[PDB]
Amino acid sequence: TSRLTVAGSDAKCDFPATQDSPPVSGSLTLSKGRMTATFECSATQALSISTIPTNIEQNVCDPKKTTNGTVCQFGANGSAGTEVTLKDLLETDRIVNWKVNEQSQKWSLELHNEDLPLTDKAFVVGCQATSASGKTAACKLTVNVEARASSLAENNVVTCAYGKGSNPNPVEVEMSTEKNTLTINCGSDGSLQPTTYAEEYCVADSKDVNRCSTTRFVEIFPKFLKSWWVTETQKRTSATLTIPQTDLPEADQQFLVGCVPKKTAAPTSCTVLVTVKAHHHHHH
Ligand SMILES: [Zn+2]
Ligand SMILES: [Zn+2]
Ligand SMILES: [Zn+2]
Ligand SMILES: [Zn+2]
Ligand SMILES: [Zn+2]
Ligand SMILES: [Zn+2]
Ligand SMILES: [Zn+2]
Ligand SMILES: [Zn+2]
Repeated sequence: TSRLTVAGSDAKCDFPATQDSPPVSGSLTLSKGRMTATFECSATQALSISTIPTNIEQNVCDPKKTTNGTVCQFGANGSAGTEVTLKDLLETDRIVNWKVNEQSQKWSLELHNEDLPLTDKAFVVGCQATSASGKTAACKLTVNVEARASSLAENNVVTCAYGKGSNPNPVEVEMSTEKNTLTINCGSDGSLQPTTYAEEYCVADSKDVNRCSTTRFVEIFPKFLKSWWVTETQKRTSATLTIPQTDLPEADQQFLVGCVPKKTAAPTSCTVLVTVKAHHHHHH
C-alpha cells in the first residue's frame, strides 16, 4: 500500500495491500517565487524504504534519458529514465542537490535564481517500500522546473530564455550616449537572431524575433562598421554591440534582435526591442 499527498511544493509518500500496484504518481512545479520543494517518505516499522534514484542527494531521474547510464527502476517492471545530476539536467553552473533533513526521511531541494534553466525541465524522484521474495509499493514524484524569464540586467546585458513562460513580451532596452552597449546572451540553448546580426537587424515593426525581416544596420546608423559587434569566439551564442559614443544617430531609431531556440522545453523565442535614443542623457 502506497499513498502520495501534495500541497503546494511539498509531497509526502506514506506506506498490507490487497494486491500489488503501480507507483502512486503526482507532480509539483518549481519556479520564481516557489523555489523550494520538500519530499518525505514514511513507513510502518516492518518496511524498509529506499529512494529512486538510490542516492537522491546526488542524483535525480531524467525520464527523457532512456538510452543511458544507470536506469531508474520502479517495482520489477517500471522505469523513469536515467540518473542525472541536477546541475546537468538544469544545465547550470552551481552544484544543486536534494538535501536530507537532519534532526520517516525527508529531503529539501532549494533552487536559487541562478539555478533556473533556460528551458523548461522535469525530473523524477520516488520512494519504494519493500515488505519482508518481498513485495514493493512506490510513489513517483515528477518535479517540473519552469525556465527563468528572459531579462535585462545592468549595463544592458540581456539573458534570453526559451521556456513556455519565459517570453510574455519583448525585452525592451534603451541605448543612448551613456548606455552605448548591448550584450545578448543566448546560452547554449539558443542562437542569435538574425544569423547576420553583425551587419543586419530585424525590422522592429513585427515586435517578434520569430518574424524577422532583415535590414542593414548602416540604414539607421550611417557610421556603422561590422567591428561594432564582437562575438564571444569560443561562444558564438553571446555578442556585444558597442556604438561609439559620437556615432549615435541624430534621430531615435529602433531595431530588433534576439535569440531563437537552437536549430536542433524550448517553445518560445527571446525578442529584444532596442530603442536608440538620440540626444538623451539617461542619468542627467
Ligand atoms: Zn545562490
Ligand atoms: Zn546568491
Ligand atoms: Zn539544453
Ligand atoms: Zn543580408
Ligand atoms: Zn545631434
Ligand atoms: Zn550625459
Ligand atoms: Zn534613458
Ligand atoms: Zn544607470
